[PDB]
Amino acid sequence: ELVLALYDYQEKSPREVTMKKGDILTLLNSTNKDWWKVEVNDRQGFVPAAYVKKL
Repeated sequence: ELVLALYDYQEKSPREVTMKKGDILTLLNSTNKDWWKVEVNDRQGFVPAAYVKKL
């Protein structure tokens, strides 16, 4: 599963990752309603679910 970054997001805790608007991220875990685990290049961590769109 791939998701599209709708907004920039800068990581704010150890478990988070940074993404840029337009990035295509690999979705690893979407069980939480608020925070989804993605892979952004070579890093894995959480971004807000509202800021990505499943493709």
